[PDB]
Amino acid sequence: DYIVVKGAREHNLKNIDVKIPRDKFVVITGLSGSGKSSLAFDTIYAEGQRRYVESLMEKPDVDYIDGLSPAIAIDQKTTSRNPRSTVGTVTEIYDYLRLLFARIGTPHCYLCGREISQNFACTECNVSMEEITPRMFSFNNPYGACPECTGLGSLMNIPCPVCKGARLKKESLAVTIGGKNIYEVCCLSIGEAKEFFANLNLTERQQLIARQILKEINARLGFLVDVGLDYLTLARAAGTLSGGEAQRIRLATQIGSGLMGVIYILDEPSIGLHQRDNDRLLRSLKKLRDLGNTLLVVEHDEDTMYASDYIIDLGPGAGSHGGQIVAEGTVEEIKQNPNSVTGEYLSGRKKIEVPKERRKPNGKWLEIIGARENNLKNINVRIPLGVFTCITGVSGSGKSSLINEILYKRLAAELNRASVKPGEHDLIKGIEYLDKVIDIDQSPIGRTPRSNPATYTGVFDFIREIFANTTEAKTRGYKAGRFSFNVKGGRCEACAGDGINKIEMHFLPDIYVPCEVCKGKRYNRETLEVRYKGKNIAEVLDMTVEEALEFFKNIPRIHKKIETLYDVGLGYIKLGQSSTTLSGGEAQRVKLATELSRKSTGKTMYILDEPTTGLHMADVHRLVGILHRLVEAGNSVVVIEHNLDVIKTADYIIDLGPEGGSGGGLVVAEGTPEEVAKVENSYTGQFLKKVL
Amino acid sequence: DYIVVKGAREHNLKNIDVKIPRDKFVVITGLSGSGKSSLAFDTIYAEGQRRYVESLMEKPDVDYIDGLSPAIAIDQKTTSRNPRSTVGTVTEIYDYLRLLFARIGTPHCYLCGREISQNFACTECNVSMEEITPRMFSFNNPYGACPECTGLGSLMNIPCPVCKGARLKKESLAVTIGGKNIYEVCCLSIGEAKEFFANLNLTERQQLIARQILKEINARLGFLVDVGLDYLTLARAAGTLSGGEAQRIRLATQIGSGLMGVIYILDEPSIGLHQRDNDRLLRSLKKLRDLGNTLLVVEHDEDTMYASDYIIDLGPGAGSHGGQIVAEGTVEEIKQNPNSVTGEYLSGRKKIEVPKERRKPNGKWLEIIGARENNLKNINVRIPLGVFTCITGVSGSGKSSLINEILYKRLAAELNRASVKPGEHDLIKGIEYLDKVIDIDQSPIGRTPRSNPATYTGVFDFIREIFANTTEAKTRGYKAGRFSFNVKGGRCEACAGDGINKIEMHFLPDIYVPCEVCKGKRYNRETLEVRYKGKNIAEVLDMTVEEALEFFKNIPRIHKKIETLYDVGLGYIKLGQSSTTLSGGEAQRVKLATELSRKSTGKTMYILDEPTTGLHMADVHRLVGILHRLVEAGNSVVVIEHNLDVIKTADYIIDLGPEGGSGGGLVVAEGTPEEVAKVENSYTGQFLKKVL
Ligand SMILES: [Zn+2]
Ligand SMILES: [Zn+2]
Ligand SMILES: [Zn+2]
Ligand SMILES: [Zn+2]
Ligand SMILES: [Zn+2]
Ligand SMILES: [Zn+2]
Repeated sequence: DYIVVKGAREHNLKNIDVKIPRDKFVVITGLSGSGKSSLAFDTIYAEGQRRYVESLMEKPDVDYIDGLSPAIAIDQKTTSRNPRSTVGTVTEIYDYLRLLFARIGTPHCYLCGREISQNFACTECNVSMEEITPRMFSFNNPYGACPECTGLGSLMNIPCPVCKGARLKKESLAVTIGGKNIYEVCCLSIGEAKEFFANLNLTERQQLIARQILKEINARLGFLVDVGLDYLTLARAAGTLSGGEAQRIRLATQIGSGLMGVIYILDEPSIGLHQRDNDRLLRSLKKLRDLGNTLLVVEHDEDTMYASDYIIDLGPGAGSHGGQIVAEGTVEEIKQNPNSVTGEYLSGRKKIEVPKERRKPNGKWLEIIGARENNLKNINVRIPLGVFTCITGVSGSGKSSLINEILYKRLAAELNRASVKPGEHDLIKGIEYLDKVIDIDQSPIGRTPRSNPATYTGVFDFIREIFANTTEAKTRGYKAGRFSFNVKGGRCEACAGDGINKIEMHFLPDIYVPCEVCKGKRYNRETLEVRYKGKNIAEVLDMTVEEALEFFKNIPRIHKKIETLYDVGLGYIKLGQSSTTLSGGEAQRVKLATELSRKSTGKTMYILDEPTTGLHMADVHRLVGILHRLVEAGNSVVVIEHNLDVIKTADYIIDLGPEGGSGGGLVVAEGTPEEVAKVENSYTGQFLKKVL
Repeated sequence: DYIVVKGAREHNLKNIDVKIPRDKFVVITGLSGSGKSSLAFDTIYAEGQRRYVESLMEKPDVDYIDGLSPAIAIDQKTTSRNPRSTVGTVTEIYDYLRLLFARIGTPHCYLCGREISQNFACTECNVSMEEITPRMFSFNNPYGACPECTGLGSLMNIPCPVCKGARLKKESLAVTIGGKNIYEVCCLSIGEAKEFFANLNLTERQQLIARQILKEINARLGFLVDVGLDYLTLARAAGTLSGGEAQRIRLATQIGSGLMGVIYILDEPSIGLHQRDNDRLLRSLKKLRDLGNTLLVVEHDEDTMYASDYIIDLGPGAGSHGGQIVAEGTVEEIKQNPNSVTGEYLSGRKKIEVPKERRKPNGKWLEIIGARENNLKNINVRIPLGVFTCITGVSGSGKSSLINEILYKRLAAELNRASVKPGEHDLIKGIEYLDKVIDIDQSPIGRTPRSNPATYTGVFDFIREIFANTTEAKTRGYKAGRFSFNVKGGRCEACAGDGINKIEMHFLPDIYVPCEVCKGKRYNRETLEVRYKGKNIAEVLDMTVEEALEFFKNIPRIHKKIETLYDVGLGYIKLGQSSTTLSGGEAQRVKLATELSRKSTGKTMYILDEPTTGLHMADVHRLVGILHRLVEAGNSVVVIEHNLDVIKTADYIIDLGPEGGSGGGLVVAEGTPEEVAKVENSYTGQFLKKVL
């Protein structure tokens, strides 16, 4: 009834031992980069998946793990996959729909529209119809798929002109239940479908024959609604879903499947979700646990902290300062623990203060006219310039589509001379007030070891210049470009400056090993002979930000950029770390530091989509400070956020809704957080009223 | 705490409902073809595997399954796979060996043979050695693999001339523990390795640092010994193992892994195992269950019946007569059940009687001189002709290698003019006494729908002749070849007589559907118009053996072959069933019926390797009767068997041993079962003494 891990040394874990209770709601929390993600995914998930797959992932660095079970990890890693999968097929409701239509589906004629009762054919059009079977309605079999598009619904993309995307031949679409065929039922929203199936009128024989199928369909639709996805349609392709929607769909499917004795590892399931759905998500998590499963949730939400059975805290810091287990126990024990950051923030010792004065617009506005892409109901939006603006709303209200595909693409085309197709809108006025646009996300800053934070921030050029300015370099005639591994002359010839080699085995994938000639230093022996203040290029690159802050104190220009890197909380990282190994948070922080370093002209706009992904409360505090500094520098920041801590500090809030899917697309409230809180018919205002 | 299956209709299951208790030793038994294999593998294993894999097999025909967990199926389906996997890597003992050698391995010089203590290098040969790491001993990484063969140990096959199959560079092989390096340790038998590690002398520091690794290695070797594989070597390639050895190795690995909350489905784990190892196998099964797992064992052994917690019986017959659940409960309840075949055989109501008179050799013998392949110790074996002979012995005693690769290949080369390489032997005398050799196994009788039991037995030609002899065929001028689907003229042109079509989907594997023109009848409309005694070719092919027995009563020649097919217990099968869908038992029975039908010349030899695979007690009784009939016909039958019921009826027994691996390869006892039972130092004799 326990999971015992001894000597976990994956990544930055400091050889820790942990005992995780089984069949409980266990939450792992800590600072970003503290090693919680390593401890969960790289150790427990990897071992649990390997021990099951090998009986039909790399082996983690751990002494032994006991009391393990097969592990399933749910994360935001959606893929396009295939066009043959939709929401209904993924959630396994299309199969039950096919069964129901085979059982009680009313046959019809696709030529005359009459009814066939039983020969099992019409006497008017002389058309013969076989007995109805569940496989007839499937679009993955030759018996039901539309022949032109072989059931795909599109041609490789344009809709199939025959079925108009119904993916089924005209013969199958004639069978209707309650006035709607299978495609028209699949075209309804999930809540609409649940209401439609709830009040269906049936005969005694039909009710007897289709009781179990109706019960299963109702249960699965209820699970989907409870997960917080009552605006989606069953016919929507699974490729077009976002990360959070895909994760919640997978969660609902796992709940509905009924599998038991499995360890579930969840990577922040509450991200991309409005605050009003937290209770529903927590109840769904508890329902999944009640089947006889163990839940490991990597979440930083306060409600998740309060709704958990056991909490494991990692820290105290991040990177080299993390990797330990500072505190563990129930929520009260965590709060009572003096040396826990999570307890410090929960107990109220540290908190984010509501500003007393807020910035005001200076008469410069960016107005969007006739925005009607996706579910936007032809609205006009005014975004003030020079202030911190937050875009809020329920899930599926169209805030993401509006912001991204009507603002970022249009501004990029207008200013950066980009070639992209914006969304359906009339025009935007106020573009002349800006000079450039920048979008910051969690995408990697590079795909090659040649790119590291030192080069990305531009401090490497100054480092090379000061290295070449030394007496030894001047005596030897070395130039500034000599100390760069991207050109021939100073880099190691064997590895071409990469520092690694590729070795191919006969029956194994290519393996990368450190280069033997340069020992991974990526520099020639002659160039490494030059030492500035007792350190060469290799030691300078290996140095962390904290060490480099003290090392380069004398030089002001380098010190400014190093301090900028340190302010975003990247003091634990080293300048020479390859961009391949950086995570999403590290890349985002590097981008933010680069933007802070540049001398802003006061005519730039920054767009961030859920910047508080995988960020602790302290990380959120630091990010809020950084964003406010960027705004005070003279630029404009627009953030799509669901976090109330970030929202309460914004100078302007735009709320979209009032619901999701086709029920949203309108503007509910706008103005300062107090003005939004004054609005009664707004969930964001209702929550802000309590928060303030 | 239960598994509930409702409306299982896979294959021949008659819409049954079953409740399988969880975390118990449950045995599913019944006649061959009764649907037990379907109910287990096609339903429970398929659903359990699908519900786990889809979250990262075809969907069975079942209403719903409740209380499911991820399922792992262990069966005799060994594959060559890759040459990079051995016994040590599969059982995960090589990793612990590498760890132990990194910890306490004594370094050495590969040039002078001195010892290195700490610079960490020798001062004589001036050879530098890095610090010892666990990855250094692995042959799957560039750091330790021999460079010529990249760690494979062979060249694509001949051994690598550099490492001589050690798979490691000469630097790694210098590190020795207790006078043996890693390869020499891996070259020992499992029992030898356990004894070697048990009495290893170590210092206090070494014992402190290597306690856990030694404990784990000892535990895993003990698991391997308990499974009944104490003769194998850790360096043996996993490709060369037999089905039973691979299954038992997988079982030992699963026991050692420690995974819990998994449903294990085993397909007759006791096959290919001597009777003396049944207790060890049962104890291992109980140990695997005690970890918190559910066991579903498809076994026909009496000891397994008596050692189980719950028994599920399927029947009453096979094929169309099976698919139900005749009885269930504990062993005593099964014995008390009047309508259970398993209970009928357990209670002693039905049993196989020991013959009172046994056949005697007629002076004709087949002698093998100088057989020394594999572990055979240059022995001479005399096999009498004209009697029923059984080859018995413990696992790994070399009976299979001897029999197959010294007798079947040699006889095939001598008589059938086959081109194969026999094993290492001097010569065989007595070949002139035989005329032909035949080997009967469970391999399929064909890979195409064109081959069915009717054509295999040769009765289809007679059926076509009598069909063409009818008045309508004579009037229409139809020939005998017209009623054959293998030639043009009578078969359907669309499907070319196959009766199925191939349809390719854009993103799906090829799907086979029945042909629309002929509706799967594989014949032209004009040819189907000819009816003999009110039935055409399609109905004749669709008819089962039982129906055809009464239908063709008037014709004696056809009736003889139909009765021959019926006598092997294939009365439930139909003449038109494609050979692709036949199982191993069905194919073996078809081959036996074909051999019985042929007019034997009295100079034929039949070789069978474990014919009682997947056979119930009644099936074993029928097979014994069939084999005795074949012997009485005038031929010679040689069977490699581990079943005592078959053994006690044989006229001659040859016992090999006395142990497995390098400890066997000799002849222990020979003669009639009583003579063998008289031998004290023979396990087969010891068990036969109690059986008789
Ligand atoms: Zn009609
Ligand atoms: Zn179409
Ligand atoms: Zn190099
Ligand atoms: Zn030496
Ligand atoms: Zn080699
Ligand atoms: Zn055809």
